[PDB]
Amino acid sequence: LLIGVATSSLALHAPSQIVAAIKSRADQLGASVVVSMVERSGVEACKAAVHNLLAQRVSGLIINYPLDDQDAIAVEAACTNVPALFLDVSDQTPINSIIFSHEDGTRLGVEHLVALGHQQIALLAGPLSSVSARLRLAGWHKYLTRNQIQPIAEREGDWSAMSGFQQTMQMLNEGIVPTAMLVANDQMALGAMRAITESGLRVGADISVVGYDDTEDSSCYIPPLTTIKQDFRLLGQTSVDRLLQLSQGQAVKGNQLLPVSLVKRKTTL
Amino acid sequence: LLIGVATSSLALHAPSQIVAAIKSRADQLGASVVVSMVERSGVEACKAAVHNLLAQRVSGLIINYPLDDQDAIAVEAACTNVPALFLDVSDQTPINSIIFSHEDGTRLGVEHLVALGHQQIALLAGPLSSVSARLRLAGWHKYLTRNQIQPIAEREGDWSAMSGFQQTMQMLNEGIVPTAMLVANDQMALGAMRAITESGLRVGADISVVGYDDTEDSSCYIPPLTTIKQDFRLLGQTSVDRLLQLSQGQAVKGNQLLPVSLVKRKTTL
Ligand SMILES: CC(C)S[C@@H]1O[C@H](CO)[C@H](O)[C@H](O)[C@H]1O
Ligand SMILES: CC(C)S[C@@H]1O[C@H](CO)[C@H](O)[C@H](O)[C@H]1O
Repeated sequence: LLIGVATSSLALHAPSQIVAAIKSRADQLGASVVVSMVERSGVEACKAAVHNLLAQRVSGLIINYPLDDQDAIAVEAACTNVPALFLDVSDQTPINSIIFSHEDGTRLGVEHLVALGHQQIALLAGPLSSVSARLRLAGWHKYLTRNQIQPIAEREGDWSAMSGFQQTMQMLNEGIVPTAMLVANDQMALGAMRAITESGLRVGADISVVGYDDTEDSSCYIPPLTTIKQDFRLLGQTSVDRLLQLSQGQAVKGNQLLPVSLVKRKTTL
Repeated sequence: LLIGVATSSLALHAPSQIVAAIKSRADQLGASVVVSMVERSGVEACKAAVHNLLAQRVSGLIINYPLDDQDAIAVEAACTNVPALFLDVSDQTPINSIIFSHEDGTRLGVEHLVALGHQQIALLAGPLSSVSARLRLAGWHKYLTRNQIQPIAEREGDWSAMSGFQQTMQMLNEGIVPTAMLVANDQMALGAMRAITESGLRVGADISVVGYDDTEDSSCYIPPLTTIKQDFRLLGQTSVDRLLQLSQGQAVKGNQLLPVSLVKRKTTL
């Protein structure tokens, strides 16, 4: 009944929604939630957060923070026996984890653009320090290669809208104009959509955009953003229930994958 | 040492940025931060959070949660002997508080639009359960009335983009068509800008928009959003500094007003 959440920056909209979805499940169950924010990137920042949560005697940890394989294991060891569930890891890491299907996410975005007839596709990845950014990049490569398509550009942002603006602007100023972009989050897609629009092009007709997350604002971007919905409500419910199953010792104990879906809006065409 | 933050929903961009700005400054000083999220709405929810935080034995409280005068006073009494700082209150309450100048935010928005020759001004307020949304509405009224202008419409959203979209579409479908709108946050302004655009009109030239907060995304809206910037970095730094001063026994004891500024971008003309 006291869950600690260690989270990547709350300035990013997906972690804030996840935190809210966690609380909201914990509220149903009578559980309290404490949140500690991880001080930029690395296993040492994440361990720091974990100790600060254990410093208030949480009975369970939800770690929503990107950890490379060995890092996740270092972090799991430091959770010293207190139930810990990881939310931003590869499904290959031998720890308790609930992740969204990157295979599906990436397949859907790729297959959607392929069905729409795009052949000039650019990739705007998240920062490759993030395991989840890398999984989505890898997935786009997998499905594009299956489709016998190579991206015409692939860039890397930092998940923020401005990084999406800068990367898309620099891609465009290089003379590289895809007819569609697969973007690794909705915040970066917002930025890319601004780059596109300010370059005198129409989002959708000239450069379609597929985002990732369906974070809350996305239905009201201009135009509303076609995207890979990851249900953070489901993530919150699921992880809280699982955490509590763990602290009562009769839980599933590796990875679970949650499904995702494609929300068709107005930025594809 | 250990800063407990009680915060309204982190799913809204401004409380997230404020929480990130708090951590930022506390990281500079060596302090830890834990965050309790406040459940739904009202003083009883906020009091629980404060008691969650007290039970973690935090050495200092930052309450970023909208509290009308008497609810604020009730919450402050609930803080026991632990230094508490309120960020979402009016400056009339005899508690420790650091708030942005709503007088200046509203004046700035109103004067900017009047200065631009606008006479048909619609107001999109935050939810009126929020003391700060009421303070902004009140300031808009004050400065419009000074200018002997009556708003041609006034509506209420819930701080989300979609509320901004729903309210502005409802407005325009009623045949109420302003030449400018003062919106109580950037998220709703995003929705308002979507509504205006999808109604066949040009944000800026047809219907100018002023948002509120300068939250991170807004430099990337389409077109980028003219807004009342509230420096959450500043808020973070000032509130952590003042909390640790108070922690000792040597700080300013009442309200501090932080300045705000008008950031002119592309949504006014
Ligand atoms: C549970 C995560 C893989 S979701 C991941 O979180 C990131 C922050 O690390 C960014 O917010 C991305 O937009 C989001 O998809
Ligand atoms: C310090 C706060 C009054 S800023 C306030 O927070 C609100 C949520 O309570 C919304 O996020 C608004 O956009 C923001 O201006």
